[PDB]
Amino acid sequence: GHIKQLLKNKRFEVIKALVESKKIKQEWLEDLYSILLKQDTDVEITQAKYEIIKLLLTEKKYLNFELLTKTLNLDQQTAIEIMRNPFKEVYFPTYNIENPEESRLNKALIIPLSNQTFTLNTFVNSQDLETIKEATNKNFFVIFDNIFSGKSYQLAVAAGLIAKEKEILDNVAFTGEVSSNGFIIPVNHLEEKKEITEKAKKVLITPEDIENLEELSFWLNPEHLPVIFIHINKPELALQSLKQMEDAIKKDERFKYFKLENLKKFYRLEDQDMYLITPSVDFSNREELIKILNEFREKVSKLLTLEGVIKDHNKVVLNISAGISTLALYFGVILGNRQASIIYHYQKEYHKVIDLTDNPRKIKEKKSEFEKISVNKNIQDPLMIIIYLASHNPIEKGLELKEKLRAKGELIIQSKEHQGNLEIGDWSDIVSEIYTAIDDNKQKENYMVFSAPVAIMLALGMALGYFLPIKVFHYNRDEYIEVPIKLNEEILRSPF
Repeated sequence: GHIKQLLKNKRFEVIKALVESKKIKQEWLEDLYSILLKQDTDVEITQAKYEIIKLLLTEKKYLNFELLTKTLNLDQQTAIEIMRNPFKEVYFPTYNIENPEESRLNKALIIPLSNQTFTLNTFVNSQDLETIKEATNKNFFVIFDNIFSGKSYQLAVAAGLIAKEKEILDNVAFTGEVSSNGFIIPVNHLEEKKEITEKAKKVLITPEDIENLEELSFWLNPEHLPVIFIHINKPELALQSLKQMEDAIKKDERFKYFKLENLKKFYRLEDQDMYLITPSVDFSNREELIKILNEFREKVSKLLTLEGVIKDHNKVVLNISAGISTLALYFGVILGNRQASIIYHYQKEYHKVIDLTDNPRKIKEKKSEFEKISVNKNIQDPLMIIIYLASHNPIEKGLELKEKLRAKGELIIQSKEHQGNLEIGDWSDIVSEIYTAIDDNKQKENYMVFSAPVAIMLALGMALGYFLPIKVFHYNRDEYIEVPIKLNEEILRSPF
């Protein structure tokens, strides 16, 4: 036949190019399958094998069990799994010291199997694949698109076996060896491999980033992937604050493997994707505020979708804090109360105060008897809401604003058996009781001032939503000024 004639003349490049054209007759298949058994004596044979396999897996009209079982001597079940199980392609760079011109970012094609591990590349040591099998507890088939020395591919192959989605493997390469117990073993020429990988517009993961497969699975197969959004006032504290948020996240046993640099590499985030800096906010300027809220919308949207790599949005945990309580209220309204999130209160460091990962409704759940707050009220239609949960006592200026606005009603909320600054702890019950007092007493029109930690007003905004007719007044050092965005405006509708 045609392939048989091309074979007798060892024109493997012509066979590969013809396979890449996907114009193959069925009478050619038997001779094409026989290529897979030939010795990998030169790179053109190995690359022909790779394209032949990739053709069979992507155009399954060429996938044939007779040839798989009769030519490759595969048992039936291994044959069946080759043609049904989805494959994963992973990238790994190699550096040749003698011939640096043949250094390359290579590919490994991996298919999970039940009870057999093998490769079609004759230059590969079988014991090196058994190590991957033991570390992952998974049998597999693997084939490579290049001839190379060493076993620095083991991390990439382990990644292809562990990753549930292929999207995370499109932009990330790996170098490193794997031990039988799943530990990542150092490799050489990390700097040359880094250049090779970035020339191909990918990011390289090395043994200096990942220590074992459990850590790798934390990023490739996340159950609760932590992302960060912090609002801050000073730009010179941006990077340091991200590190402090990283410190607080790592104190959680569920996130002991979290590293800022690994979140950035695996999910293609930069520092600015995780912060919002406002050096000075004029809360009387509507267009200036809308600009900030638009940036918050764009940043949180990227953090919760992550370019589609994450399929279930419930697997992402938003670790969030802010630096102005008035702004945090509007952030909370837009963020909504259906996202897995953890709210932190900053005081020398980031303190977890409200964990919404198990139940995002807990900041909205009403209780018959207030345990955390005291409520004094005289409910009339123009209702003034005053929240007193910090050292500054806003009640007097709030009642003076009430009389200036001709408001007839007042709802005064303050801490129960506590004075001034709230003790750091679980603040979810405080928020739910505030929400209960507002939801049970809200009127046709309402005004609201507040002296409360940033984390309290963030959660309160998430609880209230954009449903309530509340005009917010911001404390500008010495006086209350109306924020020119009503809490029920359509621009505050949560998109998440």
